[PDB]
Amino acid sequence: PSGTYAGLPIADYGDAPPLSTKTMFWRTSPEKLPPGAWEPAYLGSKDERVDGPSLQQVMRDQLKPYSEPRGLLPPQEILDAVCDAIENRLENTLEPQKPWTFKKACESLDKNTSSGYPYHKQKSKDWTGSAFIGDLGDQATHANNMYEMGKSMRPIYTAALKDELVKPDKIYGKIKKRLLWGSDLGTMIRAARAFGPFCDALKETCIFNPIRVGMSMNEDGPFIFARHANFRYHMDADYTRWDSTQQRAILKRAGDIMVRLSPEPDLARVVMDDLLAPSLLDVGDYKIVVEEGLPSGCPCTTQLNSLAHWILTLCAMVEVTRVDPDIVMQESEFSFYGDDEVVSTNLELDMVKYTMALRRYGLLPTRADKEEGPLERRQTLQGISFLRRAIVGDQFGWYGRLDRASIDRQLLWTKGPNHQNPFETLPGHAQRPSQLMALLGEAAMHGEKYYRTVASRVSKEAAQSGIEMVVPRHRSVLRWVRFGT
Amino acid sequence: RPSGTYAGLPIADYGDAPPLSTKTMFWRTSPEKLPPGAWEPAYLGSKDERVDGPSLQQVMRDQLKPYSEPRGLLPPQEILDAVCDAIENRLENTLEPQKPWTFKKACESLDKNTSSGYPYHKQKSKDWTGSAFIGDLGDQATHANNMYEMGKSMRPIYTAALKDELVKPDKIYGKIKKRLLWGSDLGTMIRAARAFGPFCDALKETCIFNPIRVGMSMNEDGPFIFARHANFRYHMDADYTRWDSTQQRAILKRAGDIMVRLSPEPDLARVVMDDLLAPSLLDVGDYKIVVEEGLPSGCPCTTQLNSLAHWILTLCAMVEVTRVDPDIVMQESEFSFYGDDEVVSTNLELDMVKYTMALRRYGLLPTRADKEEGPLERRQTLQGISFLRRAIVGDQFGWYGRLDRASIDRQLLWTKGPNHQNPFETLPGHAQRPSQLMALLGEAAMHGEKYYRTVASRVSKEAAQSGIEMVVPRHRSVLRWVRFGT
Amino acid sequence: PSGTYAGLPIADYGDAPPLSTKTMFWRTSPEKLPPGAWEPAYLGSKDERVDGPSLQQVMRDQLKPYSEPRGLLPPQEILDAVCDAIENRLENTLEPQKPWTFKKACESLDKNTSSGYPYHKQKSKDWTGSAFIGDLGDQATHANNMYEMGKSMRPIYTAALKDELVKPDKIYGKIKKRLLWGSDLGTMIRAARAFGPFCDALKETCIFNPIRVGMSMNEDGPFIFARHANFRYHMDADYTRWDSTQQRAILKRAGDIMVRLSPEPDLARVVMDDLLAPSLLDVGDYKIVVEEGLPSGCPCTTQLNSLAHWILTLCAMVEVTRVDPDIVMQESEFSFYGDDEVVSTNLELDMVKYTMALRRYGLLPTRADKEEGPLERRQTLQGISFLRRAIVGDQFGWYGRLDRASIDRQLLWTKGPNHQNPFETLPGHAQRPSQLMALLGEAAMHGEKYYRTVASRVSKEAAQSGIEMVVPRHRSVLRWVRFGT
Repeated sequence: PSGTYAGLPIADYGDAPPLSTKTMFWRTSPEKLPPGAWEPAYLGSKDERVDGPSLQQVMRDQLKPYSEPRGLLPPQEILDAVCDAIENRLENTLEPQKPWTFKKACESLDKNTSSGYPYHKQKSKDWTGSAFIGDLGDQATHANNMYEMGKSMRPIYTAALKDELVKPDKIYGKIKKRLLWGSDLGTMIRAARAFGPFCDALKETCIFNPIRVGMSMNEDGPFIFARHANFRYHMDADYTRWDSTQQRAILKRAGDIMVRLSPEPDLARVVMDDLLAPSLLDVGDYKIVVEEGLPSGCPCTTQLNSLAHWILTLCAMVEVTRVDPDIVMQESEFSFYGDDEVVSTNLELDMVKYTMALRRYGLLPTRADKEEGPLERRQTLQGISFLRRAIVGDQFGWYGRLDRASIDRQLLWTKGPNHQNPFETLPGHAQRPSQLMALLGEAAMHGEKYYRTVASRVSKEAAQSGIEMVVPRHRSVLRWVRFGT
Repeated sequence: RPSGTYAGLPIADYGDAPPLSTKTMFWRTSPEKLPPGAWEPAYLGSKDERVDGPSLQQVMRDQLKPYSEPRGLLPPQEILDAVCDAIENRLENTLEPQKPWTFKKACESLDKNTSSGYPYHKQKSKDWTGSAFIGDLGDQATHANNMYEMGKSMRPIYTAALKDELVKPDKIYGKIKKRLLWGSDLGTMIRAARAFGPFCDALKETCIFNPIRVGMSMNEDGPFIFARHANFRYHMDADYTRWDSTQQRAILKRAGDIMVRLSPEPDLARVVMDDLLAPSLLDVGDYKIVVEEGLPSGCPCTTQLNSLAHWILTLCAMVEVTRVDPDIVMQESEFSFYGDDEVVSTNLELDMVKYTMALRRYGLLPTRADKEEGPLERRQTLQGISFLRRAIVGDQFGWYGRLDRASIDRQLLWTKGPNHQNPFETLPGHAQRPSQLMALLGEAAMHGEKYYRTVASRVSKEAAQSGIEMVVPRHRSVLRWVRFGT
Repeated sequence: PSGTYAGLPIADYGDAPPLSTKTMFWRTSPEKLPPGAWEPAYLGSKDERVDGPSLQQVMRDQLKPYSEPRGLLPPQEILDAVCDAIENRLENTLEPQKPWTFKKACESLDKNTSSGYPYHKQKSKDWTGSAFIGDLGDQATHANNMYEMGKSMRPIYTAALKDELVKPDKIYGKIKKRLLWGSDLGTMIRAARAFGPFCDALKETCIFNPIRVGMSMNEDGPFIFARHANFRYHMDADYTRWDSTQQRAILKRAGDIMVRLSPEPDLARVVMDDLLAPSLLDVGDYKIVVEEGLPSGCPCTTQLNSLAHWILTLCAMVEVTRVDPDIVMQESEFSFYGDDEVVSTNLELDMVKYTMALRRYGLLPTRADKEEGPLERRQTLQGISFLRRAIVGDQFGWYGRLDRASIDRQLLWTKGPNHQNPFETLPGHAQRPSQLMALLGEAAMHGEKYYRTVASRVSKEAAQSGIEMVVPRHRSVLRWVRFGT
């Protein structure tokens, strides 16, 4: 077969199961949902709420970017300098690790999610609680032999559509649903082993270096935010379709680093060379080839993507200021989490030329709160968000706070088993407490008035659920929330 | 679909059940002759080299007669209402509110050596990792769990069996009788165990102060329990024939009503409880039949729910006859239930003629113990009544339960081992009977020196040819160990 | 079907999957292997070191001697004399065991190794760190019942060819490759239950009783060899094709002893009687019938085999010396591990008559470690070997030292995943901390000079390497190996 499907080559028939039609989200009251209330994404024909296109269609629209012409590399000379700085920096900061055994590679894998090609099994189905058996034991078995023999395996990605809460517009307007990349089990265990050591280190380092993954918001926010705060100029950028705009060239460079700084370089070189080679994506009707943009199924995926964000940010910064990348790194503080950034700096940076330099790499930043570039840069770290918490400073120090609407949305809905109609209500949801408490916390940070507003809504539910809830005093949470513990 | 009848009951579908077992677990302990009138394992079907008899399938038909017999009468509505509230209060006051059971804890609570039942009919340990169910029993449970959380309903499929146990020779050589077993679907097994395990646990904890003794130790809780009965003048053991099959779903619901209301998840437990009591589906080889009535004895909860009904049926009779409100009867009586097994102790001056009627009128079948005839007798001693198949005995040291010598003797003549076709076949040394062997001494020593010494005869020999050897204890020495423990 | 495979009757169709065309060995340097260097054994039609006969054919070659006319029985009057003596000695040494549970037996098994007939799954594929489930589970259950019930089962042995390093000739001359019998899990656990107590007894008296199975060369060596040194004359006796040349009649004699010292003898009788009954072997296309020779699959067999050995040897000595076997055995110290023997004795033994006896039994000693015989004996314990170690006569006592040439190899080759070409290099190995150490300590005992040339090789084998380890001093490590712990 061959084969132009959604702008991209065809290679084979798809072994993809048909796109999930049911959602995990459940309204907690039966009340008339407030106007403009976020909602579970489009569900398909079956979705009673609206009459939108096929899920198969929605997926096509999502593939569009991955065939849009790639932008230009950063000037080769500068790129070399940044890769090497980022490397050199890590070399000095990252602690050499023990290699990961098949056991720990398999131990690490989320057993609640799908094995993907070809068994498309929920991983738990084949897990002893130590190693993998049966169908998946054997895929893993072989994926391990192959990794140890430094031999190559084409990975097969299975596409999906993220079930999440979205603005009503995404539903009753132009229907949009966000694309996923379900890795296969073989590939997962291979990259697990390959770059699980390196990733680990990076998480232990997540306060000292700019890749933030593994960072505790409450526990690390104050310090990380105080750090950015030492710097004169702050900025946000709001990349849209970051993932599908990545150049594989750059990804190779991030991979170059990851390999170098992983304990089995010889064997990593393969998995990474594998992970980056024109990628096969099963959309159901066909598997297709995607040569560009980020291939996002793998354990290490988000770190490698962060690593590119770093590279890309520096590349422009250095071009613009024209200062040696390591210098900029000592006149700057960075936070990265995939597409998620906060760039702080003492260097006088030209916001026009910076915007121009990235849009030239093919990126699509925007003005974080007014949707327009050049990217403004304020004298105040307050008003940028990171991890959808907003940066805030009082007389005690800095902290990331979740905003009103998000905490509103978290009360209105709750996880549950899969179902087709999201306004349905399950019985007395028992995993409420441990979360419901945190909600209590995060609202304290908005003070008294609002906290009362939540204090009640909390009482309302939790009573008619498990046992009773202690509703602590506003000032008593603030201390548990800000300080501790 | 079908319908149709088998064993006088509508046919709902074809049977997936495997064929009924033709073997037993009881290997004669020794190669000698069996003493005359000796108990022997129940009939093995076609292939029993002991007697010519019908197909096991036939024995099943016999066993299935009662579930199509007309039900007895509901106890006067008012008293029913009255007794259920009184029983609900007792439990409301006596049960430490337990918290909801998770998937994991329910899965953990299952006896993994019994069958999984329909569909796969597999020994449960087979898809068991040590904590979860994988593969086949994985799918069925994980599906069964989802249906629960969501409050959707399932149709339980039960699988029939015939109890393999020692029976009085007469049930083999005269008219053949082997007892009906129900076996729940792992689907229901897990579902009904979330809904009702917290309750069964609660009840379990509360069993020295509550008449439902499911979970008791005869050694530890026996003395207390029995000494508790003796505070009451009159005693009756008033024992039932065909208990399970006489049950009225109507009452069984009231039983269920209570457990649901008393569960950490009423909303969820209700959907599961309705499912159990719904006209039941029993896989009997060739067909699955609709059983509208009696008790659906598959699931975990079952035996608690069963006793709960027995509570409700005894109370109704007492209130119907004495005409004292159910809280006063219960403050004037000590009850002991376990499914069908029962002691009833009360100071109230109950009319035994009038009582039996009410019971029979509810369609129950009480007989004068294994002494034959009445009206049921009442006595002013507790001595002689028995419970969980031990004799209730009282001495200078308090009350206790004493498995009787006839009963001890058989245990000497039979030992459990793998399934096989000939009951008179003997094993080797069988190197795992020290646990069992010890108990026998204990049991014996409570019958005075004469006896224990002649049980010291046998427990000696059968210790020679065995895995290890220890010396036989002194009487007074072991009796103490037996009476006050440990 | 019917009815002749390499000289032996057909009984049924085989179910054995095909033979491994692959090796587990991998080269450590790409450097061209020295002249006359051992290599993994031949791997058939896809093997590239030569074009030779089918593995099928090679195995037929291995099966030839099972059909050979058996040798003769020792004189009845000498046979019982010994056997009754051996048992009485065990009886005077062995601490009585308590019966092995299913639970215990299921634990014993080498979990990393094929299930045999009929699933042919590696055991690990079905275990829970706990018990066998699924397939093997059921198999394990059934057999256990047939045990307790004292009913019988027909073992179904699977045939294979040992992947090992061999003298290069055995690839480029007359291709040979050693036969293995895979037992079936049923017989496995069944024999484990029946005969595990006995083997355990043997384990814990392997210094006082000639059957050294389970011994530690390092911990137990210095005192086993010390007992040997207490005697005037010592002898290699080196046997060709032990297992093939065996006589079931004697295997039954050792069977009888074993069964006599088992906690549950009646249960054990059966298992033995099966083990010893004409063995059914699964050779791929067909199952055939092996009436003679030692059937080697299950647990037990190695102790069974040594026990036979014990008998055969003790026979020759009584045969020749004319002396009551109690006196022989009290003017002598034996060491048997399978076919590996060492016989120390004070009795003047007529070497001509003695050898003759063994051959008459249908045995096949070669010359100690030279060519042609009459077998020969020395006045010194040095020069003899056992468990592939040269016995050494040191001021600190006696020991086992792995020879120079054996070391060179363990440095030349590394075990890895199964592959097609033995000559490839295992891309930047990890697992050597334990194995590297041991060989560094092996070389310790060969003097200060030899240790140096080794140290260096160890180190460039620690070049592209998982752990950046020290070379400890010679003196230090030599202290470490000899003395322990």
